[PDB]
Amino acid sequence: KYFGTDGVRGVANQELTPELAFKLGRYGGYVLAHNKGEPRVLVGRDTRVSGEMLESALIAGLISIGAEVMRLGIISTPGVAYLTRDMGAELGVMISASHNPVADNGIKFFGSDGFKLSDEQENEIEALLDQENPELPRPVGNDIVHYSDYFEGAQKYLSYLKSTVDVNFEGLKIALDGANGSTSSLAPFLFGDLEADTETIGCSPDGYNINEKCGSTHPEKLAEKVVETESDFGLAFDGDGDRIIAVDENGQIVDGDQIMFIIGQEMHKNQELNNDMIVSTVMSNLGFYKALEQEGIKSNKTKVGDRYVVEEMRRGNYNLGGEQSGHIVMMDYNTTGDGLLTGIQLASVIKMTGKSLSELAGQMKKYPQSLINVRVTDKYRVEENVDVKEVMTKVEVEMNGEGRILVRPSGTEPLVRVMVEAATDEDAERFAQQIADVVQDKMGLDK
Amino acid sequence: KYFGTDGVRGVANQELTPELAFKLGRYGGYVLAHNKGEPRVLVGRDTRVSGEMLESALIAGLISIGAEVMRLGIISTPGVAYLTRDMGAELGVMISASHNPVADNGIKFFGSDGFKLSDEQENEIEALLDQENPELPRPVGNDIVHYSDYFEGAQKYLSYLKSTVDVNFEGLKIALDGANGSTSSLAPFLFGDLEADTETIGCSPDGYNINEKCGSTHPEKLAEKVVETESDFGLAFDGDGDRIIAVDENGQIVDGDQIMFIIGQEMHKNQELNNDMIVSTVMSNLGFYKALEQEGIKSNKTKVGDRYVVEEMRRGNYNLGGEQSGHIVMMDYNTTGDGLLTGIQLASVIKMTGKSLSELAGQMKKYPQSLINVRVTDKYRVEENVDVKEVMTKVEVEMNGEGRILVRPSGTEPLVRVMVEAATDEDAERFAQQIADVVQDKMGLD
Repeated sequence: KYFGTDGVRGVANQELTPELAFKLGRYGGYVLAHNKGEPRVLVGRDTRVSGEMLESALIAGLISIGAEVMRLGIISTPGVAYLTRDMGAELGVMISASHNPVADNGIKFFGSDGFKLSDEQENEIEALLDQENPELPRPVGNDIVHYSDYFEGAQKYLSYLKSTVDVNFEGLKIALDGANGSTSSLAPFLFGDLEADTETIGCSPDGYNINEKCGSTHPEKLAEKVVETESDFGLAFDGDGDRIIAVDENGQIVDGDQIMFIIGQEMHKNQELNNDMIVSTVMSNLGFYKALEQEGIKSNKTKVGDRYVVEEMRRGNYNLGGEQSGHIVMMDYNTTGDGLLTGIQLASVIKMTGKSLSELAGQMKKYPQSLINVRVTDKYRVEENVDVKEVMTKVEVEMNGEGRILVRPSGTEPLVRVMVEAATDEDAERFAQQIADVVQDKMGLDK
Repeated sequence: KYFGTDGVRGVANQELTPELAFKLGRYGGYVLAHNKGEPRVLVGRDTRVSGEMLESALIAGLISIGAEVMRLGIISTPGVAYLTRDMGAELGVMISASHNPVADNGIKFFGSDGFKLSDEQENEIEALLDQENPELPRPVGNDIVHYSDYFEGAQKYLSYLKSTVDVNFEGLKIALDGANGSTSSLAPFLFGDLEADTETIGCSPDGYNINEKCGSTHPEKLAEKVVETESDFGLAFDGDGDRIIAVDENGQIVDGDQIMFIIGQEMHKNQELNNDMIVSTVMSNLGFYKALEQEGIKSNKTKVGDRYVVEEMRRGNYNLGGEQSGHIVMMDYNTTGDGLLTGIQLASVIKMTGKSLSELAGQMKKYPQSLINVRVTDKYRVEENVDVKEVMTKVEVEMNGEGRILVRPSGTEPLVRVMVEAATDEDAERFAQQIADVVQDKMGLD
């Protein structure tokens, strides 16, 4: 299967080749081009050098079927999602591998509604990939259209982001890390235009340095800068700009759960939070759930992955959801995780309250976590297994209520993931080992 | 066999697909550009839509191989050839189909020396196209290079063209037809910068109007303009600007043969002509050859085609050669047929003498041409046939000096081309039909 969890990803020029990018543009176009005359498609990318070669290969595929291609250049993945629906386009494509290093690259698609592709269409694309020679339209002469360069899209996206906040950031000092990625050209202008004084790092891309000791994945240098410049707070983005991780005034790190809590707290007070609930994955820390209970906010847990958070939010029409990693979705403004949008909305809360990030983030304490992997036969049996159930109960019994345990299998791998959250590092490691031991003896294929 | 007479030509997205353009960039790049670590290749195109689509596919092939691509945008084919030599670039690529209509497009390659590919280089590329899975370099990470835009090149090409002339064009009013091609943005500036007054048509390309009722192939619209604007003369260009056709004061057409004669005449007296000779194809009219006898110029005849003209020019190092179609090569300045260069050099001769085109064109008379194609059973028996030999032999005797018949079979298709050039139309058809009648009786179809 070419399509993975989040589009088609591989190492650029061997696993993900220009020939594949051409096929994805031609086939992906036709699947999305059987429903409109003279299809309009927009394509964006991040700062990887391999994006230039893949884009030209992809654009050739889109043109070869008759589409009107609109090159956005360097833009964040949410920018593609927003522009696609706002311009009424049939499809949007983002070329990026997010946090992965420069060698890797990927191709992501967006529908006319700003959402990821439907699986029936994803499979139809793959069915065309299976055919050695599929007959397809071959427009000639006047039937081919001129593509256009839509340099306006980046600022049109930025102006929309500016519209969401209702106050400027004067009096705030903010440090930004663009991860040498698509945000490098967007975050300095966006916050600078809102009157915030800015200190920047990771905003000098060269085509090979994306996500190199910078970004949401590596926030240390940012925390170093925030303390050095005595800034009020700092924000770190990833290569394609769908995730954000924050740093407070003292250099402590604020994860997605805390950011989700701060923003959901303010939405709750203003009664803009839909159904007084926040969607999230179970991987979020226990302290996050208890803080939501204190604030009277119902919590909904879903399986790990962007697919399921957004899936759940659409089903019930919830306006806020996200993951601990920093991938946070605000339905009222965008249809996918947007680090830039989440960043300004966080800064808005800091401006209105007159507080600091450490105080707003300090509202919830994160319990220590211990994680263990056990290579088992058949992953469904684990929680049906009697011995596994009983030790979990004992562990559950021993913690009066101060902690929780999670036993989940990973779809990518053939092993189970033992997650324990407890009051103390030593407790968390101990309950995890007790549970992992029981699984290892009775479920360890790879004993 | 993908390669034709002038590179790979076909209808864009049907005969030649972006998939093919990708392979030509990937395979052609490896074969022709790899004697340096990060080869530098230059890419240009004309105004046709699909030039955008084929370019992106080609550039992907070049990058996937490790090349440093430098886009030139819209430029004439000689511009690519000239720039490739001046920049020390490993290879140059031009995306165009020349005079052909908008639907067609093509890919032509240039070596570091500014010359088209050798048949050996042509053969090697086709072998890679045939291989099911050839293992070629696949650079990853830092190994891939950034492509770049060299739009500055177009003005450097124009400044170089200005350098070739030693005098201005003040006092001249010139009409230009750009064929909605690459010359559309270059010829008005080039002649205007030389102080000539300009009236232009066919300089409004929209991607679908190239070579549409204008250009070297269609000079009727320009000749109309020359008379109406009361201009001294007019110049017509093709889609990719490797050909030139001129129009006199009265609207008559001046072909490549006459343009070659005018330019070679001035070179000869000034002794700029190397070995006092001009290279040309057999397709050239006899009046061109007779005028060369009146002057002190020798002449070499070669097989039809751009390649063979320049090939002969390199072997003996002659500086002037061309075709009747308007594809003319000036070795001292460029390595391929350049319509813009020839346009300046033609006008340059006019200003120095102070004469007009009609007087310069009248130096040679064009004998009327009659062309007939006959379906045959085969051609390799047609030259041997006695009845054909007998009518042709009778023809050689009847015209002691009246002209010449040329009989040339096509390997491509099973017909014989019967061409006769004679003093009067009435003579030629007496020879053209008589010969074609004899050929028709013997082969083709019972």
